[PDB]
Amino acid sequence: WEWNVTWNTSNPDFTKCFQNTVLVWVPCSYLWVCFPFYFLYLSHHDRGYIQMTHLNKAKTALGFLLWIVCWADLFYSFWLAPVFLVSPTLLGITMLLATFLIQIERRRGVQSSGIMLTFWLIALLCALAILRSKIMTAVFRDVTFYIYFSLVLIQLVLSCFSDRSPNPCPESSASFLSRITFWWITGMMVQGYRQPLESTDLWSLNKEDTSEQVVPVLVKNWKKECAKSDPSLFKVLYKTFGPYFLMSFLFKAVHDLMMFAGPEILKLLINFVNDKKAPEWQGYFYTALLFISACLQTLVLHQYFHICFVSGMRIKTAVIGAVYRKALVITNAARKSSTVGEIVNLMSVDAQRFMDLATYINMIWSAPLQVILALYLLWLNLGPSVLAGVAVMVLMVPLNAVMAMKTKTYQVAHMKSKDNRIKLMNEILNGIKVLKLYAWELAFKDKVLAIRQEELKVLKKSAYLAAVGTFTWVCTPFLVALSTFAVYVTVDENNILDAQKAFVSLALFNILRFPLNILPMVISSIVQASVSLKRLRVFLSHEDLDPDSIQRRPINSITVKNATFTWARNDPPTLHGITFSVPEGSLVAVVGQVGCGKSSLLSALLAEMDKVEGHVTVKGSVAYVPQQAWIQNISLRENILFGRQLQERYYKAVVEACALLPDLEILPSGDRTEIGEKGVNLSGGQKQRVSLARAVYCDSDVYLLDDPLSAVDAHVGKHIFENVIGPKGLLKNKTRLLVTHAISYLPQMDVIIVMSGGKISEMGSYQELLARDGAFAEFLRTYGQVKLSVYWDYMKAIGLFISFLSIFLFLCNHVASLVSNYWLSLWTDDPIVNGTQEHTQVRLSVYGALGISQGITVFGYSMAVSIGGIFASRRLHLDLLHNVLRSPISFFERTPSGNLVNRFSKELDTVDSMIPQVIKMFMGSLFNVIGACIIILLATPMAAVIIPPLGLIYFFVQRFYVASSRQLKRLESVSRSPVYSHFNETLLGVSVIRAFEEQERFIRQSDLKVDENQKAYYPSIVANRWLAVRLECVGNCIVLFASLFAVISRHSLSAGLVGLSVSYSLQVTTYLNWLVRMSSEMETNIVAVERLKEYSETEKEAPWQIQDMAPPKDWPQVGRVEFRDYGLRYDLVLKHINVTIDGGEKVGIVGRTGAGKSSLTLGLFRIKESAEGEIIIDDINIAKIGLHDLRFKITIIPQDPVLFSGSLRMNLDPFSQYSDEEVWTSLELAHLKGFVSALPDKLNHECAEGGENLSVGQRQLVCLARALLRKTKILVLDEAETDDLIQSTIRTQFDDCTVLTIAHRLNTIMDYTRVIVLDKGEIQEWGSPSDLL
Ligand SMILES: COc1ccc(CCN(C)CCC[C@@](C#N)(c2ccc(OC)c(OC)c2)C(C)C)cc1OC
Ligand SMILES: N[C@@H](CCC(=O)N[C@@H](CS)C(=O)NCC(=O)O)C(=O)O
Repeated sequence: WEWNVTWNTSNPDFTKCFQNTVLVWVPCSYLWVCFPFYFLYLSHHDRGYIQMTHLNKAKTALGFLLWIVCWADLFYSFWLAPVFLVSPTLLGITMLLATFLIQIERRRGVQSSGIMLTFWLIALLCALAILRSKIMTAVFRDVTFYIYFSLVLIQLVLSCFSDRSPNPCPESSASFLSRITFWWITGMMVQGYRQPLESTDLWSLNKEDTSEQVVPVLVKNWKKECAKSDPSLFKVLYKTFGPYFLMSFLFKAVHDLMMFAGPEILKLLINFVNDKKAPEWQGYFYTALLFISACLQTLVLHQYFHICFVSGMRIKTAVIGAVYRKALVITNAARKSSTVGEIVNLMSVDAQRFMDLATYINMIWSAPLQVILALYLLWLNLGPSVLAGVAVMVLMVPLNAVMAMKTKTYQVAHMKSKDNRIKLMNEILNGIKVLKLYAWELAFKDKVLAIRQEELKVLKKSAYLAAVGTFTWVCTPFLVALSTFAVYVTVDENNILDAQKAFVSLALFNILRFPLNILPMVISSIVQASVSLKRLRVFLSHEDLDPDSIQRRPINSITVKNATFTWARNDPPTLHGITFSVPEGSLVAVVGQVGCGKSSLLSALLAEMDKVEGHVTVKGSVAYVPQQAWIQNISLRENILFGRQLQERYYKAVVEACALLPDLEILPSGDRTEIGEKGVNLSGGQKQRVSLARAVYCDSDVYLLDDPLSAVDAHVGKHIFENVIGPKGLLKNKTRLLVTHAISYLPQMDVIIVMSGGKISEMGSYQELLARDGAFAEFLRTYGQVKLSVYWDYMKAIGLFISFLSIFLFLCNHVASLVSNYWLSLWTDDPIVNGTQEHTQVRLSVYGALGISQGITVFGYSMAVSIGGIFASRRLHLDLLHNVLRSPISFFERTPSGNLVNRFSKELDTVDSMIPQVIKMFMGSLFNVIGACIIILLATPMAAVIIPPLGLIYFFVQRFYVASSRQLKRLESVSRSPVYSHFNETLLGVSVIRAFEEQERFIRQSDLKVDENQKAYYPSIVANRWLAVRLECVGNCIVLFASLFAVISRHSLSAGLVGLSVSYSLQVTTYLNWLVRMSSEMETNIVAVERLKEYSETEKEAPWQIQDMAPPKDWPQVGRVEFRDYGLRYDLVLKHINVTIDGGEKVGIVGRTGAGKSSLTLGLFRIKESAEGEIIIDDINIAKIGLHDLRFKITIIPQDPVLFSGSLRMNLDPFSQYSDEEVWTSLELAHLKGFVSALPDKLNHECAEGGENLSVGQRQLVCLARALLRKTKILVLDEAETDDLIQSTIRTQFDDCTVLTIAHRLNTIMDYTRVIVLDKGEIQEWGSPSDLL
């Protein structure tokens, strides 16, 4: 080895000894160090054995022949040089290890082989080097090498094909090349462009990713760790997911080391360029090396991502699964400790935090390592001056720190300021009819605007924080570079800033940019994950229930002796010393007062109570009808079935026996209707009916009916007891325990267990208990792509001047950056007078001025983008609110309130917060790519020949990502929420799930939900890997071509130009894929603006204020109403209505269900436009008057008064127009003075959502107080305990005003003269009640 023939000549030939020693030791050596390690994977991971195929044999036979050929050399050598003995034998032995390895890989089920691929690639390269040397030298031993090389090449080609297997995910059967390049998703991508992606096209999860495989291992590990007893969830997580984290650590270390090869090869290239008389091949070598290294880096890095992402995926699944399982075992006290919302948060935000932390968790050690290595390299280049740059990095430690903290604070406040608003919006939509009737649209618009501006103040304050953060991501490279260069050129004048010591350092600064700024974000995520992990450990350490506590003996039916139960370990017993024996097929009624311990008995028989002592021996399956009915959001049929085979005869015998036939009839789809909170709401009695029907269908032997007939009416209850619970019903032979407080069915009960204060008190049969005359007698005596129009709409909303100013400013940003780097290039070309440069001070001052301009410009650009973001959020929210409030009630009843809450919450969150960040990051990446291309073209114009093809590839890749990822990011969004919804419903009915022993069914359903979510999410991140590989293969191609065209034109190119072009090419690699990632996020985000602007063109109400034909101040002079041929369209509910209600004449409206009674009120307030009618009050037409005017001059007391959150005064007078004396007088006149004076807050009593704290009677009287305070001559009443009071009050002082009354009760209407009867919209009778009879 000497430089004359290897380095300093125009023919870069390796020496003969080097060829025969190191080039052969490299590949053989690779297999020798990997072989042992590879048994670990081959053994721990198995998939069966592959069959006997031609490919596998072809590879094995060539391995045998290759070994022979290599040993044939030893034979000829045996037939002087020491290397002619050891090298052939070593090659033969490693070759014998290669063929044995494909053999064992066949045995262990490895279709492709990465180890048997990289090894052949390394051998091929070594053979290629020797080959070129041997063909340049020119029979005896050469022909053996040609045979060796041809066999190695054919072996390498064979090793690429994937063997036979021993919508499945293609990753399982993908080859090594397809796995590293992520080609197995490519087809999906093109599919995602050709046709829309549904959940049916998503591949089945890998077996190792399915919930039923990951959750168990975590469950067993956690049980083992908690059995060893303080529990540590971190150790459990480590023990479960260690291999993935270690693999990610290895890949991140490799990437860390390989990303700094770029600057070293750039330094070598700059030395090559500035030094002429150097062999040209050295140049083309360096570029090639750089490209190769870069390629390797990206591959490694993306593998490092995949594992991490996969790991996070698995972790999320495990956590969710574990939580679900823990939800089914925890005692009642433990669930009372943490609210249902907090457990759902454990499922959602903690798991999401873990999965999104796993992406950058490894930077907690990579970033310090990257920083230390980069500082070492800079110290090699610059010297001690690098310390100054370190100072800037140190100066970036606190700022980022406080920045992070401040952001969190703002975010938290933002969250709060949003939640209230959403709650208020939830009150506006649920109660919009009342607001329209009372014309309170403007008041609640003002309230929502106030809360929104409170949120916008926090958003504006966080705009500055985000601008500071953007600055620390754009000027961190220059902030370090300017300091280091200034110190370097100032401390000693002999320090020359050549291209090697400037642009290599600049590339190092660009590298240092990421780790420095991501370390604070990683720390913040680690703290936010520490709190979530503490919550997860708190939940998973909660006490477990003992099914053993209750003896569940398969088929004296229920046995309890001396059993005392508790609701908590330290709380006193609720059931003291209970004993009773319920025989098989007997009806037992629990009897007591409120708080006696009746429901506690049924809870204790289900192992829900904490048994401090006793013995319970419930025999056979138990069907529980809880007091609070638990309804699944599935259809009513599946609610009754409860995951059981449908039997048409048994189902149709159960449904009517519960008297569910009328309920089925009223419901739209029958029994297929979607009952539950999300679907159609059901009355309490109907919910009890569904619960009882589910229990009866379940066909258990023991039934625990905790007050099944509380909410059903007396006739319905008696019918139910006759056909279901009674001795002649459906459950005649079933052991039925019924908790009741109704005597009507007591004599039919076989055994009555009457108790008092949680103690058995003389149980017995009804007649015997009555004869005894004791406790029971006492008890009885008790009583496509988004269009550019939406982008332009956001541009208009963001502020046209703001948008164009931001574009111009950030153009100045990138122009300043490019000019600063070109100025540095000119500075590096400066001649050196003696040991000093010509003009260093001037160039340094210009560099600093350009950089300070760039810093203030990025500050201003981020500031302006965020300011425009808050501007657009304000305008879009205001327009959405105005459109929603001005829209008719028909729109509200048509569109589900879920979509309106979606608009007001998630679209607003996307528009106001993350759209501006997406815009900033996308613009930055796009112009970084543009500037890199501009610099490459300026340095090497010929490189334009690479612009089309690569660009074409980019375009193609972009398309195949943008069309596909969105579809995968939509299917994720629709699949994540069901997982928590299911959990929430499970959390609500844990007792029902336990009682019916259907825990495994719900566990499997949760597994399926999480599996669907992961089937949506895994392609989402694999698509990111695929796009990143594709585009960092283009940016690597950009690096190679810029480097190659700089080497080709090295004579006309200065070293500074080469360094500048190569550094910008290095950074465009990272910037290019993020450009497309951001573009996809922008496309997904602008659909939010589209959704916000949807109701802007829908049909709106008539104008609230006309102001051309406004009525006088006293519009209802006497209150003379005249329906002149009124016809309401919603074929005609109201038709042929010609009636006249005189001023101050009491008139009521009577009719059956389906008549136009209520619709008539909607005619008065113009809720629905008159299809044909001329309602005129006094001498003024209603249709001509603006809505607000008439809605203010007419008052309505609806069926259910809607009390809004806030003070009572804001309920009575939202506008605060009426004085306090008027409010007090109206409240006194509403029989409410005594109560309203009782609240400590006086008139400012904070009533909750819907007035839950207030009683129904009080809310009704508050609505009456509203009507009385309005002091209008026309009043409408909608009648359904306090009836005597409200009727008297409406008959007390409103005799002066004209009152219409729609009452379902004839008793009240009889008092009112001039009754109007509506049969089917027609006026059946028009006259006084005296003429009625
Ligand atoms: C590409 O230019 C920019 C990059 C980042 C920023 C700051 C935006 N901040 C929210 C920080 C983003 C941080 C981050 C993300 N997401 C990021 C995005 C894009 C990046 O450049 C390709 C990046 O590397 C510098 C980091 C990390 C966490 C992956 C502004 C930029 O320009 C205005
Ligand atoms: N050179 C950086 C690259 C890290 C990187 O790619 N950053 C962002 C994108 S520029 C990322 O992690 N991407 C996550 C994703 O795939 O969504 C390093 O030090 O790892």
